[PDB]
Amino acid sequence: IAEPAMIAECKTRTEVFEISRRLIDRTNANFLVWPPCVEVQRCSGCCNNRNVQCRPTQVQLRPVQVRKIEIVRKKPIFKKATVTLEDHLACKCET
Amino acid sequence: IAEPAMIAECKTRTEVFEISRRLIDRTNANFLVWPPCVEVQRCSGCCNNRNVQCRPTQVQLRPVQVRKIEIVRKKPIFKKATVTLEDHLACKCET
DNA sequence: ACGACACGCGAAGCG
DNA sequence: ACGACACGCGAAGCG
Ligand SMILES: [Mg+2]
Ligand SMILES: [Mg+2]
Ligand code: NA
Ligand code: NA
Repeated sequence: IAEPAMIAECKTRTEVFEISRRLIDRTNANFLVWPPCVEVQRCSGCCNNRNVQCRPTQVQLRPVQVRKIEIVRKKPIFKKATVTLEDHLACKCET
Repeated sequence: IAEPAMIAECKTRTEVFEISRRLIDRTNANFLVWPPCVEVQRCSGCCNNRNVQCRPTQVQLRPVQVRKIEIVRKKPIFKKATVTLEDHLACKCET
């Protein structure tokens, strides 16, 4: 049996977000962070036509604590950093 | 409160797949298809290090019936086409 | 490829 | 930036 294809509608789905070291610290390179990636909610899917794109209508800022190791003369200094994630809460087909 | 960040592990998640008109018919252009996009399952996420990538271990072929209109001298001929989707069923960090 | 259907919505049917 | 911890796993603690 071949089922009718169903449209991937415009809505929030779980996507993989890579945590940017650049945003943790832009002025020093001597560090590691964990974890490297987290789940976020993002608007995806396809609208009726190509005059409209699937865009977020409301977004939820979400801070998360990542583990950080600064390497100083080959020894680790343990720190914590806060990364502010953005979740999409709702989407509509737009413009 | 800032919760500990949790790793987006290597596993299957729902992704948006655009249905390729090219695969429906490579030798004629005078047609439309519906729907334009469907949900599929795909391996995503991040492994421990960069010597390994998150790859599928088993995949499930899934045929779906899409609606097709061939436009012939400005009139529509209704047809059905079968698109074979590929779902990822399982993933592991690899190579 | 230039936004049928008594209409509006979706070789459709219902109201 | 060159794959601590009595070890192995994960300024850790448990077995
Ligand atoms: Mg009637
Ligand atoms: Mg001990
Ligand atoms: Na009609
Ligand atoms: Na230890």
